[PDB]
Amino acid sequence: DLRLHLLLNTSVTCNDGSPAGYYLKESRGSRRWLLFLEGGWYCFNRENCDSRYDTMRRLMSSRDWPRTRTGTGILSSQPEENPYWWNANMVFIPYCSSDVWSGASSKSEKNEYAFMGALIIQEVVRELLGRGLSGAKVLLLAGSSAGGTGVLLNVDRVAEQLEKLGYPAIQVRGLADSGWFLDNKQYRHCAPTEAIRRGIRYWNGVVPERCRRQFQEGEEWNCFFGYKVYPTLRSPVFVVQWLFDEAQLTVDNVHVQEGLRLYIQNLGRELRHTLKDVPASFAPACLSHEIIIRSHWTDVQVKGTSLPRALHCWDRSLHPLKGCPVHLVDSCPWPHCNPSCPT
Ligand SMILES: O=C(/C=C/C=C/c1ccc2c(c1)OCO2)N1CCCCC1
Ligand SMILES: *[C@@H]1O[C@H](CO)[C@@H](O)[C@H](O)[C@H]1NC(C)=O
Repeated sequence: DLRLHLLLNTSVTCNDGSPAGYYLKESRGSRRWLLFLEGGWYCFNRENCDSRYDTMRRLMSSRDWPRTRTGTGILSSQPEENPYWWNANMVFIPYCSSDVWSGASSKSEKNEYAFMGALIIQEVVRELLGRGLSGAKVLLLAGSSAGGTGVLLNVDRVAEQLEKLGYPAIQVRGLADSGWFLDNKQYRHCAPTEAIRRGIRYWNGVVPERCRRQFQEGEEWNCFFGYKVYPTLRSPVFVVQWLFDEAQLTVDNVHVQEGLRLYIQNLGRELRHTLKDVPASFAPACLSHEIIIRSHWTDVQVKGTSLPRALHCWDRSLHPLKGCPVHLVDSCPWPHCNPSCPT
């Protein structure tokens, strides 16, 4: 089990002003650290954040969090369930800021809610340095769904923070799961581009510096889209993305005749195209919302290679490799054309 620690700097808060936190299981002797960002959509104005507070309060507040959680999938400490990093130090960071991990704004007389996702990540890293992270060789910042987009937004800032604090030997890397979205046309027609544009203003959202300098003021929403922000990043990032992701289809208003068949096939081709120049990637031809912290994450294969194997080959590459591939993108054009897709 992973044990809850609420942040000692109680000014770094969840949406409602309660302290943010992290769950930790230490592994003495290991110099690998895995920090995982939870997902769960977002909210972008007073009215829709008020609704989220009524029926999704654990995503806005720490008041009801449990004292422990069980690590599963890539967060499991059992080699049978996690062939990749079962002996690592494990950290689960709850998503309680509703801002795709981008915010830097406190609750005040002008702000009903605090949006502090970017500061939560920084404060967790700072407090872990005194709990063993100072001795790390690799820090892998991972995350699923909104947490996967959060990895893309924050991995280079973690690297810069550790350099400025005097720890240049820790190698910072990212693993973005299910957070690589397209700003495409909907099948029928608040779209993500508009909702994110409003969210950035409401959250005081921040984006990576090189991407910000390309797109400039008013256009920072572009940096929330993986294919646009990825080429600006300096840290190594492994991208996991279903070709027919259910959250992508939801925002596209897809819930089969010729028009819809062509729409779905074109979506898969577009996603494949955006990954052509991403050297470390795993993209199966499945319709799914399943994520890498699920217990059976080992079961899916692309071209005969599982995700835990691909991640191990990635580790070796950062020391091509015979029989140890890292670029695994399906080419078949319809969901479940890969027989290993989740049931
Ligand atoms: O958190 C999510 C999905 C969140 C999607 C977040 C998101 C959607 C569109 C975007 C974006 C981020 O930036 C670029 O455009 N879940 C979906 C399925 C599993 C439950 C959680
Ligand atoms: C607490 O966090 C806030 C926001 O990141 C920061 O301004 C302040 O310096 C922090 N204080 C300490 C003692 O870490």
